[PDB]
Amino acid sequence: LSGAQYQQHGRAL
Repeated sequence: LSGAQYQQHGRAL
């Protein structure tokens, strides 16, 4: 699995 693009927008983290 690859969960990227969700931790490069810093929408909350």
